[PDB]
Order: sequence, then structure tokens, then C-alpha cells
Amino acid sequence: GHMKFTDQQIGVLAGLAISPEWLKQNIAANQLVYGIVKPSDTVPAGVDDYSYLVAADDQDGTIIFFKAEGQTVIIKYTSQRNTKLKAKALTLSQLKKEFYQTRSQKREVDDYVAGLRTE
Repeated sequence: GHMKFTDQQIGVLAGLAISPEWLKQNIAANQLVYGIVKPSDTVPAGVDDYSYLVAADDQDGTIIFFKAEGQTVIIKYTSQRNTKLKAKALTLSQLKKEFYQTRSQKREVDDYVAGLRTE
């Protein structure tokens, strides 16, 4: 912990970085779930309390794992469910300066945080 931001707020940046259009299509109809891995369901290695973005209908379709630790985000995404994740490490600053530059944008980004499902 001892961090800043909230995971909710960071995941939008992490998926605007990785298929922003797929993030948008799903938020348009609220079809996007924000949920945590946990020792809960079938998952790959190295995500043990990572947040994962998927749509409720896109299970095998497309998926984006992320976790902010400190001032880094390790985005772990794939286009094939049955194979391991890629890795994009960025600083939390990188993502903020890509998808949180302006003041007006702080609406839209936080709007994508408030048009997700959580369960």
C-alpha cells in the first residue's frame, strides 16, 4: 500500500494504452467488468492480486491484467486467452502523461471509471 491514486483510476489509463477502442465499446454499454484475480479462478502465473479488465461476454475474447505498485504499472495483456501475457511496464507518470495530460480529460477518464461494472 502506502501508494497514491486508486487502482480503479489507473486501469482506465492501462487499457487506453492497450486497445482503447475495445475499452470504449464496452464502457458504452457498461459491459466491462473490473475484478481482481485472487486465488479464485483459472488464471496464469504472476497476477496474484492483479486487477483484470474483461467484458462479461469477452472472456476468451480479450483480457488486460494490470497492477500499480509504487510508481510503476506492469500491464499484462494478450489477444489469446490460452497463451501467457505480454508485459508493458510503464511508470505511473508515463500513463498519466499519455492519458491524463489535460484538465478536461479528467472528466472522461474518471467517467470510464464510473461506467464500469464490478460484479
